[PDB]
Amino acid sequence: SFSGYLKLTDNVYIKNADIVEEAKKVKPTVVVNAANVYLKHGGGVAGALNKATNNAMQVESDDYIATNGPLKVGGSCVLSGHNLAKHCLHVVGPNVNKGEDIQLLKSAYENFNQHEVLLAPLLSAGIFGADPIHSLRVCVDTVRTNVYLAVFDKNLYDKLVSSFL
Ligand SMILES: C[C@@H]1[C@@H](NC(=O)/C(=N/OC(C)(C)C(=O)O)c2csc(N)n2)C(=O)N1S(=O)(=O)O
Repeated sequence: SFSGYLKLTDNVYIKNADIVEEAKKVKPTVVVNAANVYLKHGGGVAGALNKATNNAMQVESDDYIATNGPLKVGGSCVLSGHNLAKHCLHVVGPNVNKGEDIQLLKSAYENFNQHEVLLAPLLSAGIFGADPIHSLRVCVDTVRTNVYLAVFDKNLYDKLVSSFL
């Protein structure tokens, strides 16, 4: 299903791509959302994935929170993938701009290990305020299942690749 990815390790793949467009095209078993603990999908990856579901992800998420309460930072829940995927794994990476502990990034990535294959963004990057080069390192040192990383920004993609150890 997936095409055009650079192989970084035995199990981590990366591509310069819009995760929304990739989800729509591939319809993978699991797409990862870069969520917050309230599953309020306002901006960033979450805002874009939600908009691609015509707000159906937000409606489902509102029901989830009403029933179960908020996630923990570093935690996850599995919901519908709607039109993008079979399932959406909503994962909460720490938001450095809210002062959340960057050490929880490894816990966040550990959620990915419950799924054999996933399409995902770099956790805690973008508006979550962490260094994406750090995030990718934590990814490669934590995830053991097959992860296809979609990086929207071409300059960031190039830097992630060119700096990868
Ligand atoms: C240059 C990238 C920029 N990334 C983005 O803004 C990028 N958003 O998010 C992430 C998740 C990082 C991505 O590119 O996958 C995006 C989505 S739609 C658009 N026009 N740009 C960001 O703060 N950096 S930095 O290299 O980590 O400074």
